[PDB]
Amino acid sequence: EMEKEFEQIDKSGSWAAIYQDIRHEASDFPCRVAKLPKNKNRNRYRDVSPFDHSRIKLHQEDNDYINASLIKMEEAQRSYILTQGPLPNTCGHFWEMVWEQKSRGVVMLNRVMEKGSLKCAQYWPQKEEKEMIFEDTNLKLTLISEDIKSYYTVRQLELENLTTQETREILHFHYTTWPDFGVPESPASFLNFLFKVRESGSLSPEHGPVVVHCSAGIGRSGTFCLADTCLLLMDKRKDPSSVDIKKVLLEMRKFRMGLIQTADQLRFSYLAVIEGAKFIMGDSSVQDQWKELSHED
Ligand SMILES: O=C(O)COc1c(Br)csc1C(=O)O
Repeated sequence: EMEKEFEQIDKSGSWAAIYQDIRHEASDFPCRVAKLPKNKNRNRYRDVSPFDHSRIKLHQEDNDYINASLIKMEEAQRSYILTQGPLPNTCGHFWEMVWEQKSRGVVMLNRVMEKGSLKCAQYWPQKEEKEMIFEDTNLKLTLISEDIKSYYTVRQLELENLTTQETREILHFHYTTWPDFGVPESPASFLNFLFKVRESGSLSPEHGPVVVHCSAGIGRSGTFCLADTCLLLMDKRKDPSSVDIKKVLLEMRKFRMGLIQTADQLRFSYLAVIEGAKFIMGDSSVQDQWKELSHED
């Protein structure tokens, strides 16, 4: 029982210990391709790399490397692609990945600039009249519309494969108030955002895996995915007590290193899941409440 465990950890204030225990037990697989000299400029962080076994391969003979991992949650039956914020030279690769993997949604949990630094390249058009063309991957990206809320923006984009001229609508979910190595304002604002992504159908199994990223693609992104998977597990069995949050995080860490970067992000994951469980078990009204408490208007 997560709610009981939560109260127990909070009482003894031992979140740091619990979190470090997960780190100690976390899987360790090679990241040789990511460490190849030719890919040095394709990585934003020297200490954050995708494992070779779960890395996303670009469909090109030249260089198929991109700092992105496929987190395939067998039991939950849902997959996510976690990646770093695209660099000025990997935006073409980023969209190539979105196209090849047939993703319908992209979840961004960081701002382009945080604490005075550029944590992510401006990989999407900010104005309808100024579309983007990635010559290296022969793709065109156009902003179709955007719905701006107080702490998050949802954009509708049109991605076109210039080679075949095929077109696809990509939904962009941009959470703009989640601090690096931080946590959301409240479980309410986080769940409100998560359900926005869910209600878009971007997580449907008929689409490719949703792409999730922050700056490094493990802290904030890890928190997002853990919460979602836990709620999904719980939902499939309609049994909140059947989910072991720590166990699921460890499973996720088999696919990408360092998912969830601080003990508080872990603690926030519990909070989010516990609160989200209310909706899963039939309390439809809580959704309206989260929307109100989030102050998105
Ligand atoms: O997402 C997070 O909470 C932390 O991710 C980050 C990691 Br790993 C290294 S730097 C960095 C950042 O956001 O600058």
